[PDB]
Amino acid sequence: GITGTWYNQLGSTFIVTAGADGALTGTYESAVGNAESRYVLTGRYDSAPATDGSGTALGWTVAWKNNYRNAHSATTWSGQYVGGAEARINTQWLLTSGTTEANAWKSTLVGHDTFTKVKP
Amino acid sequence: GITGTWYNQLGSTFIVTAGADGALTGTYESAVGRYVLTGRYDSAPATDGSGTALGWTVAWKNNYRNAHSATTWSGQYVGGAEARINTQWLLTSGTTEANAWKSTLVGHDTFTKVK
Amino acid sequence: AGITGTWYNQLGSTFIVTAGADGALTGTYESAVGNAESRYVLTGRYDSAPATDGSGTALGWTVAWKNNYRNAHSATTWSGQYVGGAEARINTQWLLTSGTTEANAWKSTLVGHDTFTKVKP
Amino acid sequence: GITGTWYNQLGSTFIVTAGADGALTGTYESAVGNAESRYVLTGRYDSAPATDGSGTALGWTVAWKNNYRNAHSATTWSGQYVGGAEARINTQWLLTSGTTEANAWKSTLVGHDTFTKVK
Ligand SMILES: COC(=O)c1cccc(-c2cc3c(=O)[nH]ccc3o2)c1
Ligand SMILES: COC(=O)c1cccc(-c2cc3c(=O)[nH]ccc3o2)c1
Ligand SMILES: COC(=O)c1cccc(-c2cc3c(=O)[nH]ccc3o2)c1
Ligand SMILES: COC(=O)c1cccc(-c2cc3c(=O)[nH]ccc3o2)c1
Repeated sequence: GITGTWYNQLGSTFIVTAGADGALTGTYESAVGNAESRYVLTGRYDSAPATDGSGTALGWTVAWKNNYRNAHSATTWSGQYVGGAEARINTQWLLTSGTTEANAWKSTLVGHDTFTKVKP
Repeated sequence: GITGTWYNQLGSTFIVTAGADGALTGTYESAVGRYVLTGRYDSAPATDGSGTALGWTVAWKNNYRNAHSATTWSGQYVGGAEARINTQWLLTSGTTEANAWKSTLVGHDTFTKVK
Repeated sequence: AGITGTWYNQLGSTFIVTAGADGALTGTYESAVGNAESRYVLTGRYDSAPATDGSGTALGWTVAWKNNYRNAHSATTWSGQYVGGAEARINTQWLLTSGTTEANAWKSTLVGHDTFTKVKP
Repeated sequence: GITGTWYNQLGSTFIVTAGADGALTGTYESAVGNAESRYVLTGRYDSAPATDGSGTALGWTVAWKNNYRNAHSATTWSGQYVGGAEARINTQWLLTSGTTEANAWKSTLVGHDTFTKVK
């Protein structure tokens, strides 16, 4: 299922546990950006997905502060887990930096990450 | 300034505690479409007038309903006399692969401390 | 009344547009933000026969941020709908992609939302 | 290197012309290419891109109305062209439907498309 170690297409490492209560907890390590070492993540997932072949909806957040760096920013990933022979988590993400009001129009980056259990 | 009750432009209510460790926890009640929410925020933001970056997730399942979907809000808290949490959001539904191209809605919500 | 006219967004940008009978949007865009100066060409499309059930009119347009004065090596697309009424409005979300190397492509695209009115706020 | 026919990951086709002035014009259609599936597209691209290895920024719009059907919606693609033997147009898109105000919160889908010169 969702619990395990995942890697995105750029080599980031997503170590997650899906708890009985719909909780996602774990750590995220980024290969890009103002990042170093592991960061805390928390999120939620549908603990009772449909039984018609649909994926499992989920999302999580990382605030880019730890004991070694603070980028004053946070990313959220929204997506779905798709089980099968090669399990996959397909996501789109929003990355918001803290800004002044005058710069808020350019505060948010958008992209897409796909995660598998094998390094790219 | 984050802990407390917040209201968006469409009648939803966002009840949150900002923990000392960077955790966001609380409940969300929606007027469109109570649920658990969790997320994270920058616990040491800049002190130069910049906002505080944050994000959170709600999976739309509780003891009464299940929409097989989840929303993430990404944004910043801005303090002052008219404090705001300004966000953009992504809402992904569980779909088949053939319907995955239309699985994700995008929008924006502004939250205030007064209805 | 209609899409054709001069519009302003919440940040002071000026959107001068003509909606042709064939579904074409043409005109100029002037930005109050970013690496921008003077007017830029825009082109886009809109639904020339919208639903009659109270729904808005879908549309979209693109500006590449190159003119005779500057070139930011970037382009914005706005996707949204025109809502008629006593205070006509075009509500949009936008994507702004800059030309980047492959190593920087992950951070090439900004996202936001602009609301346009025929009265300057 | 933009002018020509491009194919996305899900069986859609477009034939675009990139004009000297920055114009994108053409037709967006399905894999089969029957008339009911063809729509006008228009957009813009950076006609003087950087020469440091960066991609070429561009965008375009299709409103989903033709002489045969009307979905009351429009998609914009925003992205960059990357040349070479394995040329690509890498995009993210927004698809907005005309809605009432009460339904406007759910009017916009988001996704991503990658286009190649080979099916
Ligand atoms: C402005 O960006 C930053 O301040 C920053 C700092 C550290 C890491 C990241 C990062 C990693 C990552 C990823 O793996 N997938 C999607 C987004 C994303 O963003 C961003
Ligand atoms: C398939 O189910 C849904 O799409 C669904 C179900 C229940 C609630 C929501 C909901 C509430 C809400 C909000 O307040 N702000 C931004 C997004 C958003 O989405 C969505
Ligand atoms: C990275 O950004 C740029 O290179 C750049 C250059 C010139 C103008 C803009 C600009 C103006 C504008 C607007 O009015 N609404 C939404 C987006 C937006 O973007 C962006
Ligand atoms: C179903 O209702 C719609 O709004 C509609 C109708 C027809 C075609 C499309 C279409 C094709 C296409 C594509 O190739 N890439 C990204 C988006 C996208 O959207 C959407």
